[PDB]
Amino acid sequence: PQITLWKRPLVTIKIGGQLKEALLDTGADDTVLEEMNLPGRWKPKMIGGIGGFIKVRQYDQILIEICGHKAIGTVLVGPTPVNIIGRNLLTQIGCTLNF
Amino acid sequence: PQITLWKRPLVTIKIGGQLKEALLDTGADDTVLEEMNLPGRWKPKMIGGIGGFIKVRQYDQILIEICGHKAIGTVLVGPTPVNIIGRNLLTQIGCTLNF
Ligand SMILES: CCC(CC)CN(C[C@@H](O)[C@H](Cc1ccccc1)NC(=O)O[C@H]1CO[C@H]2OCC[C@H]21)S(=O)(=O)c1ccc([C@H](O)CO)cc1
Repeated sequence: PQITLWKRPLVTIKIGGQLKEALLDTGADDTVLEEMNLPGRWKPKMIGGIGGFIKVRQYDQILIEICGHKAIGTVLVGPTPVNIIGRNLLTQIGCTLNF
Repeated sequence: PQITLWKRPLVTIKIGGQLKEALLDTGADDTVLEEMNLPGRWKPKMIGGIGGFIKVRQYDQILIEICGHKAIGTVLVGPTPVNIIGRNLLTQIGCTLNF
């Protein structure tokens, strides 16, 4: 589909057997999701934006479904105010900017 | 143009007569640029990111050219980690997400 940007580009995603709302964010290299208790091993990481840094947990090879498009990649879990779908997964679903 | 997301969507912008590089950021409501000198008056404003809130200078009705497309809107100036073009201007240049 085509998503205009009058409002936030929020879409439903499926991760860890759960449905969630997340931004399609071309400004994020990686995917950052709100706190959730995923199984498996992880690595600590700190990520910075406006206001400073937050501590997150890096999970690798996580399966996410975005608007029925399947993708698998790194997911960072931490106290983010919004679920953020970054470029590492946007490319996998064939997402582009156009103007 | 059509922009793939295997690299950061960085573009050249023209603001206040000066060229700069900025990131097309669909996850940003607003446009925020690093500290710079801009003509005209401004108002103190607050904006929040992934790591908290910062103080910015709000310039309204500013001429800004993005990858050859002209826009006139609000530009926030403050300690953002990188220059970001937000939806308030992406809409003006007719930018959409497509997959
Ligand atoms: C300048 C920050 C960007 C460029 C460095 C990167 N950011 C993504 C932007 O899209 C954020 C997304 C966001 C939306 C709402 C609340 C919190 C975050 N938008 C945003 O700050 O917009 C400003 C302005 O407009 C206003 O509307 C929204 C809030 C206000 S990030 O989240 O901080 C992030 C950092 C590092 C990674 C690495 O890849 C991981 O390793 C991945 C993501």
